[PDB]
Amino acid sequence: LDNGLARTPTMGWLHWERFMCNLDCQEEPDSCISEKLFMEMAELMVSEGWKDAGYEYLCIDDCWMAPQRDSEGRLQADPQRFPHGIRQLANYVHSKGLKLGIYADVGNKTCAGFPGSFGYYDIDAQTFADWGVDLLKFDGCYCDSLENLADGYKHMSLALNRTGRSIVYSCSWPAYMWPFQKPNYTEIRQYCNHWRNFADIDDSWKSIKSILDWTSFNQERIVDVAGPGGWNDPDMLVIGNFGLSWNQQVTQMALWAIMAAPLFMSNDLRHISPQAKALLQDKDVIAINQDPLGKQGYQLRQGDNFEVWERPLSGLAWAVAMINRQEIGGPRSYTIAVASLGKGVACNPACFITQLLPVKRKLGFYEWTSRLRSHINPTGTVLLQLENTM
Amino acid sequence: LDNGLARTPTMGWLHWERFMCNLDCQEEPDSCISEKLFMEMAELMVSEGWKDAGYEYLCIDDCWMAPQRDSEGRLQADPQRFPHGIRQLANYVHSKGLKLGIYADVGNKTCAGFPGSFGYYDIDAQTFADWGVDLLKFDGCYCDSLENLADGYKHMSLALNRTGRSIVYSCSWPAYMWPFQKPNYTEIRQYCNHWRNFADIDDSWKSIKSILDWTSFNQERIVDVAGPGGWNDPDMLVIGNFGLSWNQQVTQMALWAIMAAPLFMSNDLRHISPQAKALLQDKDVIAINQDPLGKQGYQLRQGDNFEVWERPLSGLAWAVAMINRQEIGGPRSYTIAVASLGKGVACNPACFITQLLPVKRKLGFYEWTSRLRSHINPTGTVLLQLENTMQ
Ligand SMILES: *[C@@H]1O[C@H](CO)[C@@H](O[C@@H]2O[C@H](CO)[C@@H](O[C@@H]3O[C@H](CO)[C@@H](O)[C@H](O[C@H]4O[C@H](CO)[C@@H](O)[C@H](O)[C@@H]4O)[C@@H]3O)[C@H](O)[C@H]2NC(C)=O)[C@H](O[C@@H]2O[C@@H](C)[C@@H](O)[C@@H](O)[C@@H]2O)[C@H]1NC(C)=O
Ligand SMILES: *[C@@H]1O[C@H](CO)[C@@H](O[C@@H]2O[C@H](CO)[C@@H](O[C@@H]3O[C@H](CO)[C@@H](O)[C@H](O[C@H]4O[C@H](CO)[C@@H](O)[C@H](O)[C@@H]4O)[C@@H]3O)[C@H](O)[C@H]2NC(C)=O)[C@H](O)[C@H]1NC(C)=O
Ligand SMILES: *[C@@H]1O[C@H](CO)[C@@H](O[C@@H]2O[C@H](CO)[C@@H](O[C@@H]3O[C@H](CO)[C@@H](O)[C@H](O[C@H]4O[C@H](CO)[C@@H](O)[C@H](O)[C@@H]4O)[C@@H]3O)[C@H](O)[C@H]2NC(C)=O)[C@H](O)[C@H]1NC(C)=O
Ligand SMILES: *[C@@H]1O[C@H](CO)[C@@H](O[C@@H]2O[C@H](CO)[C@@H](O[C@@H]3O[C@H](CO)[C@@H](O)[C@H](O)[C@@H]3O)[C@H](O)[C@H]2NC(C)=O)[C@H](O)[C@H]1NC(C)=O
Ligand SMILES: CC(=O)N[C@@H]1[C@@H](O)[C@@H](O)[C@@H](CO)O[C@@H]1O
Ligand SMILES: CC(=O)N[C@@H]1[C@@H](O)[C@@H](O)[C@@H](CO)O[C@@H]1O
Ligand SMILES: *[C@@H]1O[C@H](CO)[C@@H](O)[C@H](O)[C@H]1NC(C)=O
Ligand SMILES: *[C@@H]1O[C@H](CO)[C@@H](O)[C@H](O)[C@H]1NC(C)=O
Repeated sequence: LDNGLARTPTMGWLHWERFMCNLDCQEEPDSCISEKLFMEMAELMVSEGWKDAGYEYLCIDDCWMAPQRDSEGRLQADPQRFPHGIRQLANYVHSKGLKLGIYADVGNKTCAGFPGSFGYYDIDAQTFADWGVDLLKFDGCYCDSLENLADGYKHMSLALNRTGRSIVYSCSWPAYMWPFQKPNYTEIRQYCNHWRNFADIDDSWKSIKSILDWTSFNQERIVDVAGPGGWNDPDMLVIGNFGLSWNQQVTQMALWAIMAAPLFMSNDLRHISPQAKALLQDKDVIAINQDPLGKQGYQLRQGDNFEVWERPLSGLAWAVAMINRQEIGGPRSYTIAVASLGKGVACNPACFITQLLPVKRKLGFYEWTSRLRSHINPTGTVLLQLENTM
Repeated sequence: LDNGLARTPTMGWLHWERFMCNLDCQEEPDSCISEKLFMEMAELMVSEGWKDAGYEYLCIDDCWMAPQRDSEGRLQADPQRFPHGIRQLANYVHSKGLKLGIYADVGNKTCAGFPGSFGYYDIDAQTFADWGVDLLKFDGCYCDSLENLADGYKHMSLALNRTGRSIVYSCSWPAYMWPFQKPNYTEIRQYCNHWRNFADIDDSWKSIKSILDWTSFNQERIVDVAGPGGWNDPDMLVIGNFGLSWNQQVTQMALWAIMAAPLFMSNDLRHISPQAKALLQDKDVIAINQDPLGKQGYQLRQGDNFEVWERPLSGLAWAVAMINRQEIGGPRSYTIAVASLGKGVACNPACFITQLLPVKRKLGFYEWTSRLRSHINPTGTVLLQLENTMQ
């Protein structure tokens, strides 16, 4: 989408995976979906270095709305949970140097069953712009046909444009299409800054494997379409929650960098481990994700329960991820000829290799004919950066 | 098996899950299956408090053997990886106050393809006894029929008995019957100290869930036969490795205590986190597992992605485990009437409830009519010990 936004993948925080649709502020006031939750997250995004690392979008997912529209046909923030309204939340967020994201749905209801934007695209778009919203995640539930789905996504894109406000537009468009038809990513890119392709992530290694496997299986359809202003979205970072081993967390961070994915944390910034914080704020890995060239990486090869992925970077640099998918035993050795990397030009005539994950370490120079040996933990990943010597 | 052994579930270390069948001592001398690996683990079992916690059997799994039997028809330790032989290793382990376990197979080959014991049961039993072996894990691979399988397990039991040496006998018998024939656990218990029922564990939450779900699905068949000298084996503890989150590790430790499972660690004692070490050495949780009464726990209820398991303990006490199987969101509230716990007698007239996992904390007295409220992390478990107020 040619709105000057998302020239690198969008970085932020999104409540959904960790906090979901919790409406019970009686019993669980510190975890229910309320203005206080987002105000606290915004405070910690500044104070705990998240904004400095590059995470600038604080995003409300589903279950922020009142059950009904007001008498002027506008979406309302829940009166009990957002008593001061979204404008005041937006102003608070902007005062921290952050940006506010919000959620709506192309169909008649949100996926959680709250008011949809069908019949109200212009009104909702203007409401959001008038509130000071900076990002819109636009979901695809309760839409009665794929033609209405596509039309609505295009209408909302133009409606947001007409407001004149800079609003990052996130479309779940192709995710609801894939089961029935192959999406037209050329069309989707014209209207969207990024797009969810596949099923919702959850707090598990299984979920992460399915997203990677779906992405690598379908990489010829989706990789080349991605670029500055338009990204594939494999869903939220779930690092720092409950269901992932340390190695599986390193794997998600590494592969989301390789995939040029938007980096939307979904965790509790109030209660997050030092190690999870360090991984998510890793400047060298974020630098790969944020690389200005914006070429999405891909799976180079798979076999013997290993995978090798790579991503071309600006300045003739390459990022290389090697994943160990064998979930038994100990660290397993993997040897690759560097000549196989970067279409043969990464290390022609030579390259300097630095390991970034699981620990940062310089590995020295490598001639075009040389081989790289690494030991990779089960479900873990080794992430390398290659610098050409020319 | 009525041999005076395994009166509580056997506790120890078993190399298989973490080290497997690594024969490459050229490239990986510190992780290949060798006498050096086991000597290092035995040293650490003493020096890092494992033996004090109860872990006493240092067990060799598959891939210790040379490819051929000797001229007298005996199994041999691999000469390059165990150049000093099994006897000296057994002696070394015995000098630490530890016990040595070893692996063999009822069929023609071990699962990794090395010499099996079919046609050599007496010879192998005699060989192990002579070496000073204290435990035999006896596998069921490469057996042409279930009749031969059962006969071989019975023969080796009797062969071990005739040596006169006390040897804990671990039988994979029923795991190779399932789901083809219905195991008879009264028969199996007569010949074995414990028995693998289900597929090999690996370093994954999927595996742990698979083992728990299999067990709860089959609990009516297997729970009652368990007891002193005869245990169900749901396979190794894989805590301290690579594939489990903290909460999933807590879940394994809690449920293996509930299940009265043998506690065979498979990990690298040279490289294990203080957190993992503390969990595996948790005195209160080990005390539940090792309860003298030896009554295996069971799944009391499941619904809404929650599971409640309970185990009757000695001294009118009960262990209760609550698992959150929803793998999305945050800690989830769960409430249960304490009158539902321990078949209604645990908290009649009252009980004192102490949380043991994920952290230890006294919860206080609960009357028979009261309700217990807990918050449980995704893929995590809350483990409680109930103490009745009669004594
Ligand atoms: C799973 O395996 C176990 C152990 O083998 C079985 O339990 C055994 O069942 C047999 C019956 O087949 C019992 O034998 C009997 O023992 C009593 C002693 O109390 C004898 O009086 C009795 O003798 C009669 O029958 C014999 C037939 O050959 C003759 O020699 C005699 O002349 C006389 O007529 C017979 O020997 C075992 O005592 C019993 N062992 C144990 C440890 O309990 C399981 O059998 C089932 O469960 C048992 C508890 C019992 O209820 C059986 O009736 C059940 O069939 C077996 N389970 C299955 C599903 O087959
Ligand atoms: C609503 O939609 C319209 C129609 O697409 C959209 O107008 C477009 O805006 C973009 C971004 O501002 C314009 O592209 C720019 O063109 C100027 C002049 O040629 C260039 O200076 C810009 O290049 C710089 O910035 C780029 C990043 O955007 C960098 O890639 C580059 O290196 C430079 O630093 C940039 O190419 C585009 O010209 C118009 N298109 C049309 C048809 O007018 C408008 O922005 C949308 N409005 C809202 C509210 O979203
Ligand atoms: C080979 O097989 C034979 C036949 O099974 C086996 O003989 C059995 O050995 C066990 C264990 O030593 C004997 O069990 C003991 O029996 C006596 C009474 O006769 C009891 O005093 C013993 O009590 C101990 O264990 C109790 C557990 O309930 C404790 O409460 C108590 O504190 C004691 O520690 C114990 O029950 C059993 O009598 C014999 N059986 C027969 C028929 O002879 C032998 O051990 C096997 N040999 C090897 C080397 O495996
Ligand atoms: C949101 O819900 C509204 C209301 O139900 C949907 O509008 C309705 O859509 C149906 C079918 O999509 C329309 O039916 C059509 O009627 C014409 C005759 O006029 C007929 O030729 C067609 O074959 C079809 O049966 C219906 O007219 C329309 N009703 C209203 C009140 O507008 C809307 O499509 C839903 N939006 C999404 C995105 O799902
Ligand atoms: C693909 C997609 O957008 N999925 C979304 C998920 O991300 C979340 O927003 C949820 C809210 O109810 O609705 C969906 O299923
Ligand atoms: C059920 C059973 O005994 N499983 C065993 C496993 O625990 C290990 O010993 C392996 C060695 O090759 O062989 C088997 O599959
Ligand atoms: C995809 O969409 C673009 C823009 O609408 C169009 O030019 C192109 O033909 C479409 N591709 C196909 C084959 O559907
Ligand atoms: C082992 O092999 C022999 C010869 O092939 C066969 O007759 C015998 O039944 C086998 N034993 C088992 C336990 O499978």
